[PDB]
Amino acid sequence: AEIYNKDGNKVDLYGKAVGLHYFSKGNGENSYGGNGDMTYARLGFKGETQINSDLTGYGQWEYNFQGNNSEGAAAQTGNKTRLAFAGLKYADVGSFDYGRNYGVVYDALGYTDMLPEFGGDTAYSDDFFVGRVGGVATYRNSNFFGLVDGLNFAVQYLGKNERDTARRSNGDGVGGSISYEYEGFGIVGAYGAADRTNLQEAQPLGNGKKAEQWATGLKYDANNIYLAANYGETRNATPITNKFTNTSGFANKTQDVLLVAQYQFDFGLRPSIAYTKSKAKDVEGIGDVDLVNYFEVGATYYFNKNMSTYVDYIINQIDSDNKLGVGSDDTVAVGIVYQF
Amino acid sequence: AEIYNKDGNKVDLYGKAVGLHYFSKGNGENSYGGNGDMTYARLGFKGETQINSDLTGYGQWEYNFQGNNSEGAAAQTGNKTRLAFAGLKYADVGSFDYGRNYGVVYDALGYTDMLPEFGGDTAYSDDFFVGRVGGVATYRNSNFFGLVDGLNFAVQYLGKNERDTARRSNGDGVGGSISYEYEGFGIVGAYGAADRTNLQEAQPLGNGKKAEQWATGLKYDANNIYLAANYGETRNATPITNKFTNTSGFANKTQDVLLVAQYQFDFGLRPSIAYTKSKAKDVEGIGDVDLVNYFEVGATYYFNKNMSTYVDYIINQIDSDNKLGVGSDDTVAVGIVYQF
Amino acid sequence: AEIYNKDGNKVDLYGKAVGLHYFSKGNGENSYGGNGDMTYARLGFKGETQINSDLTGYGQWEYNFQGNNSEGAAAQTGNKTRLAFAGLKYADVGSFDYGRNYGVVYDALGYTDMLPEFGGDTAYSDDFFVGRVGGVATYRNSNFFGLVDGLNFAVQYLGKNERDTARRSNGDGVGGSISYEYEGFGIVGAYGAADRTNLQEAQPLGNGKKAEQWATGLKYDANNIYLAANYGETRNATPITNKFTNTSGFANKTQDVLLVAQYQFDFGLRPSIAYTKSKAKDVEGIGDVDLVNYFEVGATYYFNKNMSTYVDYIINQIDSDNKLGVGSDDTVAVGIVYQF
Repeated sequence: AEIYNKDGNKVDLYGKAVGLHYFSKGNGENSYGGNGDMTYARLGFKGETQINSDLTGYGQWEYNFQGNNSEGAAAQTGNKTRLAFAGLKYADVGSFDYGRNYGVVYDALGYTDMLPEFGGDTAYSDDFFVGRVGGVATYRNSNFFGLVDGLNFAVQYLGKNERDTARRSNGDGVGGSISYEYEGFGIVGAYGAADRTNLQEAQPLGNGKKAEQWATGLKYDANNIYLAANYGETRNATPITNKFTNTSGFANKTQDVLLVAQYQFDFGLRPSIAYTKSKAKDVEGIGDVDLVNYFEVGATYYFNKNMSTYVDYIINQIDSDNKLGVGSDDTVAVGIVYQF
Repeated sequence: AEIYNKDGNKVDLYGKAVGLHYFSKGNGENSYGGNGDMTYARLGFKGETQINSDLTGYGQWEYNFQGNNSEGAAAQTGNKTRLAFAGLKYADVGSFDYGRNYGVVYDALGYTDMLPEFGGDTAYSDDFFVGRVGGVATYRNSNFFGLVDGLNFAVQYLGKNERDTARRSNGDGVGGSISYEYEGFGIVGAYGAADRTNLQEAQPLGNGKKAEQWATGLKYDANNIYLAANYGETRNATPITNKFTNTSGFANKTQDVLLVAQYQFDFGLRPSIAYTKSKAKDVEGIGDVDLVNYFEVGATYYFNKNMSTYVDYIINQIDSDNKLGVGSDDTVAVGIVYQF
Repeated sequence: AEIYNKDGNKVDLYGKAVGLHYFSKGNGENSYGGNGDMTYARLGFKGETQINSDLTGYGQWEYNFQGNNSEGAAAQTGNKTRLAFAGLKYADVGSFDYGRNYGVVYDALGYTDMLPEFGGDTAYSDDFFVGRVGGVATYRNSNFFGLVDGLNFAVQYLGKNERDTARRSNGDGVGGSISYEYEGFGIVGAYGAADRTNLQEAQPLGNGKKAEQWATGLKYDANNIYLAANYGETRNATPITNKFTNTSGFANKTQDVLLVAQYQFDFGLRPSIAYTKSKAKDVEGIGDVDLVNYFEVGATYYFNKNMSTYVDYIINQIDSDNKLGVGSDDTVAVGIVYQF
């Protein structure tokens, strides 16, 4: 909600209180989504000042407050900053911004990252360029310097983040994305590569000195319809865990596919059919094993811009003997959303 | 403070900076309230959109930021989300909401939960239905479908929350409250029962498979006067610790009583006299022992809606040989409040 | 940004998204500032209600959200409340406020605490009176009861805070500051002393029962120029660590000096030259050793009140054999700031 707009500066204060519960069977970790209460809230600000007609500055911070902890010592679990960055936008030369933000390959992966609750499975956090990272400098240009409507690109520089954990670290890397949109059609390509930190290299799973990820995207988004497809591959980047052994590291390679079809009824309903498969190849010891494999069916009802409800059902195709331990049970999720 | 109100949506952004200090003697844990600096702040949002004349959506999130930690590693201590839920309200059919919220038995207990700083001792957090819980679905109806002015009720479904700690877990349970108000008189009844988790059952104190709590309330709240009385009992639900032994668990039974009398002078002052006793019966090993027992005297001066000050004095009646280790010293608390 | 102003109450909701990166060499801890991504955000509220023409109430809370953590388990690192207090201001009698706030000696030290990114090195957090503390009651008077324009003073009472850590605890202490300003000239004196807690006394470095700190300040701040000098000394208060041995405690004495010169071009640029030295004397085992010693050069460009950029360069004078392990490398820091 735009709570401030004066003298060139305009501030948007935003957030949401999401009452959400997941249903599975088990103890719920042969399931996809797990099980039980998963309520949470979000708070953020989006600022934008007009330094002059050509020049704009902006900043953004967004936090996540879990809503299913007790008020004891574990109160904070799951709490974190998703985004925190500032930057400048100059006439048609481009925008530049620095901070904790979405990696460039997410430029592609975001196409199919639209289910009511699940989806976007290959867009992991703190994972080189596919999801939200820390320390990235991102240059983005639109319509090629104002000369070609609809043709955009970006380059992104990723700084080393030697973290406690091999799962959330990264060496320096570079990535870029090119994308073209026209009359409801959108096509994208993204690619980044990086150095892996020493601790990454010590993990029993995956061998290599460099982290690569790329992804392609195609989409039709007009006339209330939304059809979208992503296809991408990664070398030494996706984190995997062998639950039997408890070993962990990165998949040597992954081939990933995501398809999404949605329709927006004018009375509020948005049915969604989606399909996702991601499989790791040449896993030291295991061979070819699926990480993610499912059909998804779901609906969002929008009462208005502020209120909505949804159900998201994962028909999990992962099978039961999965040699990494990936759980095979469906999960259903029901949520009620207030946002401003 | 209502910072946003446009197009059917209205947002209230609220909070308080409470400078507060408690005085006891000791080392301050033969005391009631403990001792020293206890400053804190609160931040929350309350949203409400009008989907149409009969239908309303709403959400709420409220957080607690301790103000007496250092800026080292213990900085976060005491930090948590009190509330986080969203829901819908439909004409006279009722409201429904899901999330982290007040349990139904608090519907009664809130009557006497009005001291300047202390009080509400039996309304514990994460304790089945008496204080704020996680995972509750709550249906509330007012004036019996619009047919009986002043007669209200609610049912509440509580989902299992298998937490790390027996103190903050719960199995599934159900509760309800009925209440009638008329010309300043208010009467209430509340009751919930639940399954106890396995870990609850492993604790050395208390034996049983089910958690019950009920409470009754009576109140006169008109003409600047506030008189209120609560009486309730609980079976296997109230958490107790044996400080000598260090054992812990739930009281087999408790009988609880709370009385409150306050008066609101028109120039700002609100004297408060209150009395509270809560006693656990049949404690494995101990027998009948008081948990809470005191007189309270105190005053709030309201400079206006935004500013106020208060003193709260607990004349602790707990005696010195208390066989559970419950501390017996008075505590005095002085606070200065800014809220918006 | 003033988001609320009605009926005597006015609320300011404020914050900043700071994209910031430090450059050093090493592994970056022979450096001054360390090295890598150091992005963060800040959020706070400042409230003020008018109880009547003479009487005002106010409160403030400000938090710090790190922006360089991953979204794993270390997500919260560096997160804390800087300020949290409430108070009253009465006509010319004075203001009084209680809570987590700046200690009185910071009244002086703030003169030179103006570099773009570094500086204010002797203003430590949770360190008796020089930086932000918890539990202080502060009385401040301006223009001596309205009788002497420009002559101000304050007294401050500091309560014992027995914390886990000797570094962040304190016994009770008292401090005051007197200060005079006139036509761009400002002069200040501040002094506080305190008892040290038992755990403080157990540390291998520093011997004594009392913590003292004082500081003096001189400043010219008019006509776009800013020249400022601080000189202060402390007995048993400044925390020091012997990195070779890993011992830790407080410097027996320190003599501290800080000088700052800045100029504000009307087109936005603010060059800064600064110099800082702080040295501990009579260190059990070491003798006289510098803690802080450097030249600093830097610039801030202000696009407007909301946006700005800066570079801050520390020409570290600490030498390489420093007998406490204090690192000797320069650090450069580049930041981009959005604030509202």
